[PDB]
Amino acid sequence: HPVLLKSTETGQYLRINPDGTVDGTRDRSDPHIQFQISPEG
Amino acid sequence: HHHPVLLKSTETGQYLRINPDGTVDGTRDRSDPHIQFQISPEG
Amino acid sequence: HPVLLKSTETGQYLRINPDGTVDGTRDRSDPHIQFQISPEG
Repeated sequence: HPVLLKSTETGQYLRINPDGTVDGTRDRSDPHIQFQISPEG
Repeated sequence: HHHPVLLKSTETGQYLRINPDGTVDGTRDRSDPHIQFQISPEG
Repeated sequence: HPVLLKSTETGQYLRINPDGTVDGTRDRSDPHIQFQISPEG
């Protein structure tokens, strides 16, 4: 059950591209915007 | 009622920011509206 | 309470580097992949 990280002011989702670059996109269906958040411990 | 959150680097103290042009960087300006995030389930 | 933000599609963790740049990495040992999540208010 992944989560999305959305900029509240711009509507953009955080994306990590395969090449390691990070940017924003408004395509909610892009699988590269899905995250798992877990404790470091 | 909304519940915006901030995402802060433990190493550098910088908050994640998405800029209108789609670029992503970090800032220590806690008042920058661009550092506010909504986290929600994809489902 | 530090957390990791991992892309499900590529296995990369979000990172803010010493110089402030944001990228993805699979280096689990880099302390730069640790984040704190807090309420804006």
